[PDB]
Amino acid sequence: STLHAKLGGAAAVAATVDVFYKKLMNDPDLEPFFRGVDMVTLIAKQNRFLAYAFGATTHYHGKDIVMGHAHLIINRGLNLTHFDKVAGHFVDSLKEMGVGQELIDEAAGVLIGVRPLFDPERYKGKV
Ligand code: HEM
Repeated sequence: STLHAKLGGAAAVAATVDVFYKKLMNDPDLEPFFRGVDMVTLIAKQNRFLAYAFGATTHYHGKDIVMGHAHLIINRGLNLTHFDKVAGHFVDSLKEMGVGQELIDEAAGVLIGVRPLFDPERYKGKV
């Protein structure tokens, strides 16, 4: 079924995005990566992140994740600890919204699958 049906309805989708967004902005270890990023881009990012975790995207693959984040890994020290914190905030958001365990596991499997793309050892020319 649709993404919004899985997650409790359209209202719940936007609520989940807000929970997840606020967790990132309120985490002192992650907020600096969002400095200077306009809010429309950020809200769109969170929506696509959520859609991707549940296989609701169609034109977004690992290579797109790398091309979208490579500058942070190379020029801003983005690393696996940051990835694991973002991923933890995401599943915490799902739990806080009353999302069940089967959907949590599915999202976790996706996130674990793309974690290796945030390994800085895979990139050259870093700070
Ligand atoms: C599963 C891992 C991730 C996925 C699927 C994902 C998804 C996305 C998407 C879809 C965008 C496009 C935003 C847009 O143009 O509207 C984006 C950009 C961005 N992501 Fe992620 N993200 C992930 C991990 C992370 C992590 C760990 C961070 C650390 C803070 C992060 C920070 C950012 C930033 C700062 C941008 C904007 C870059 C810019 O526009 O200059 N992302 N991400």
